[PDB]
Amino acid sequence: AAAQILMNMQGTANLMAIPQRLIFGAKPEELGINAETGQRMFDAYMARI
Amino acid sequence: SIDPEKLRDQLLDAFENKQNELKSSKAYYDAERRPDAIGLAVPLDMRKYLAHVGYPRTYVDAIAERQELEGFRIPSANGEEPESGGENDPASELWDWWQANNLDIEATLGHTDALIYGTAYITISMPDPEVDFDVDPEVPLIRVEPPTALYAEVDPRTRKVLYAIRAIYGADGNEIVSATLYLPDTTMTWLRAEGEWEAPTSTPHGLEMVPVIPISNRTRLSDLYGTSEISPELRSVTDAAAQILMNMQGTANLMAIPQRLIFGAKPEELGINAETGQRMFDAYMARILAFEGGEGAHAEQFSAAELRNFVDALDALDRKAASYSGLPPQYLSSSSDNPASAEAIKAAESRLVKKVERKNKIFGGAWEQAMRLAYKMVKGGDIPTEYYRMETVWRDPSTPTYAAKADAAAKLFANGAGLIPRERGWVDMGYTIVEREQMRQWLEQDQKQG
Amino acid sequence: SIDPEKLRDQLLDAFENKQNELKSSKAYYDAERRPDAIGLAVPLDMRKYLAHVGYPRTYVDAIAERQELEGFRIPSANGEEPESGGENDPASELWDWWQANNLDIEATLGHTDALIYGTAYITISMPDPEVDFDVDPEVPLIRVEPPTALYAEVDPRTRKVLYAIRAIYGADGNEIVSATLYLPDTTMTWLRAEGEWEAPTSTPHGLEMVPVIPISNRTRLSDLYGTSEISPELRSVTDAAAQILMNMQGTANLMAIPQRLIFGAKPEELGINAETGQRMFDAYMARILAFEGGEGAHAEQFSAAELRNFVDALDALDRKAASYSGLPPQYLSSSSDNPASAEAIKAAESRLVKKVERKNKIFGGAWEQAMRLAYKMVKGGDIPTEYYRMETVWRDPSTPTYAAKADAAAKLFANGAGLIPRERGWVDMGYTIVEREQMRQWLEQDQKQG
Repeated sequence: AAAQILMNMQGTANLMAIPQRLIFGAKPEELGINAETGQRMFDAYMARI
Repeated sequence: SIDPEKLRDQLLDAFENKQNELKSSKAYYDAERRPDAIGLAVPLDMRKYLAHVGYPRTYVDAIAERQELEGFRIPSANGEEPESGGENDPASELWDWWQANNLDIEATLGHTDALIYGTAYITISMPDPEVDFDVDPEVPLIRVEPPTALYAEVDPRTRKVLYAIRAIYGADGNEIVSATLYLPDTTMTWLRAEGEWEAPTSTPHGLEMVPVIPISNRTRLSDLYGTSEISPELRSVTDAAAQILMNMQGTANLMAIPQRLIFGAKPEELGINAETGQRMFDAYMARILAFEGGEGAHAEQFSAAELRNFVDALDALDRKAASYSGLPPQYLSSSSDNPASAEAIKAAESRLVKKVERKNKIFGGAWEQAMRLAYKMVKGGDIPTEYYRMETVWRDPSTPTYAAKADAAAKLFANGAGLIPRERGWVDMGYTIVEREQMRQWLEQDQKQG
Repeated sequence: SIDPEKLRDQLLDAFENKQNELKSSKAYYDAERRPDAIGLAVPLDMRKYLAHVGYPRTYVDAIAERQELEGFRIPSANGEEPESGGENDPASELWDWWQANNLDIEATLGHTDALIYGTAYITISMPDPEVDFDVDPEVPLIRVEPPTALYAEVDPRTRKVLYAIRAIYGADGNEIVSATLYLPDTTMTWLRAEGEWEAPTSTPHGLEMVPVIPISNRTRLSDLYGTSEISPELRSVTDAAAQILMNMQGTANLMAIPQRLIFGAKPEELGINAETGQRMFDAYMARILAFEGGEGAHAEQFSAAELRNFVDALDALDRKAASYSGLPPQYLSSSSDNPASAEAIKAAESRLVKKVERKNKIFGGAWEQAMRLAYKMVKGGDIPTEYYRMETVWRDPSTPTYAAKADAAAKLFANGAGLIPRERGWVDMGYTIVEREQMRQWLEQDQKQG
């Protein structure tokens, strides 16, 4: 029983212990997604609005 | 009979495949990049920032650190005297060879090799003054070899070694620079190896017995080769804790800060330079930003991640790692409380001290078996039967509590009138075999006075 | 046999190759800038503000400062001097040379470099009155040298040094000013290596051994050459802490305060100067700003980032650095549970104290051999066999607790009617071998007066 709880808890930290961030209404083309890859590079540093 | 040049190659291939198991245990005691430790949430360009964890090293140290040998006890000869002391007793003879070889250094290393890898090898050999020019030439050379250098076939029936090989590498390419075979009645060494072999430098010996004795970390009958002490439970808790550190560190680099956003604003109204996609916000405190209404615009932020939502999981894995190892709770920093009193200390390490008292017996068996062999080497004849009954004497592996030992022992002895003979009090105080053999003189030098 | 001019060039190449490794572990104890320490969330200019973390400095200091040698034991051929007579005995003979060379100063540093880089060397010489001064001409000149200035190759089979080179740089000139090559048959030195490379001064010596011996931090028999005490395990947490600390230090400049916004009127209607994009909000404390507020205007703010999200992660990493190093929990400031009891101190010290006793043994094994070489060099004959049985005596690394030992010792001795001889009372009370042999004189003065 404790083996199962430990394994779920460990897996949760790999997948689910982090908030997941969504944007609605935004057209992928207006956000400038590179359409053959599906990504664009968010430069993350400090307070960039 | 068996071909010794066949045995050379056959055992060398047996050893060289065996080393691959040992690398999987080395990789916990010193922190290599284990593949299972990588925290999966960290993005691929940050996966190089490895988190390392000290549980396996801490556990192997805390056991092998407490162990120390005081001396050898051989039971009394004809008429059964209390000790044969001062008259070159077999206890002081075996302890002389132990001192003269610095085995008080080489054993405390070699026991860690026996814990990490599950085995270590005691080689017993005649001095060769024409080859090693800085040892006492009267004393048998006893030296400890790690399982990354010596290998032995053990007979599963009698548990004697059948034969054993030793090999070593002399170059950065790790080509063998020499190899040595130990056989029931001889040893052979090839002075160069792995192609271009030299002639076998040879030596017969008087024994029926192969001159290598294995220390092995046994924990059951069967299991006879012994095991790493870094058990599968502690391995899995080490790897699980490493993963959670990587995801927690990679969280701090990405999500400890709330990501600020604006919706409904045309970037060209905000004055974004279209080439860079950027505008230089003026950053100083208490600036108020002004915006035009745009679409009917508004601001919003993604939250930070709560970093402590990993920390209140690591605070579980420390308590697991404590319970699966039996360290005192404070060694893995798993308590706000700490031992206030002598009895709280004696209770808190009650697991670890018995783990160590168990290891003292299991390695004691190998050190007796080594010294009985060293006697047959140097004294040449068959062994006198009291040696089959010898015992290693180890330190008390607990933390010393001298004030609570002293006002107990003094109260038992009560100036000779009390419950114990004088020199039982000396061994309750933990004075070693040598310390007690010395105090007979100082006591006599005080007994001259009045 | 071997070309000495060749061997000098060859060993300078081998010596420089070692510095490429040592530059990586130096950088943790000196806390130079490291690639892994930079806080990734901090912008490309603010990455100048490094955040050096002191765990390696702390952990090596807290070992190297506990260590102290206090004498030598040489178990005599049995007689009226079992260990000493008080003058003209082997124990005094070595302690004279230890004092005359100030090795109490030098070897305290030598252990530090040996823990940082993983090894350091003892070089033993006769003094030359044509070259060296302020040393007693009849004692052997003993120096300890770090691996940043000396390299020694080991025969892997015998585990003894084959040859070694001391390489001295011209300080800021970044060039070798002199080099000295030690052989089993001789030393040899090329007194200048800047401008023209000068001819060698040889000096023969009577030993079979080469006159250098390594101190090594060898934790385990498989570590055939010494290894740094600043383990990969502790390096990872040192660098991980620096990232968290630097991400906090960036956040405390940009993000610790809310950012205020207004979404209503156009800049010209807000009275903003159109050229500069600013107005002087005359913000003395009580004043109310008023706005015409067209098209359903509103004001709002992005939150401050909660800096305690990073503090929770620094507290977690401090609990880890305590657990890996085995320092007392107070030395990391990791928890406030100050051990306010005589026995609770022994508990909190227990793992650091015991670790230091193992470093004392492993370095004591080298300091024995340095004195065996020094005696063999000075007296010329092969050494009396009791020097192969020598033992270094080290000061107890536990914090004094003088009053707890004091009551205990007096309770045991009981004005001479007690359990132990007076002399053992002094040993357990922790006075050094020099204090013991000095204190005997005052006891004779007191008894002679009555």
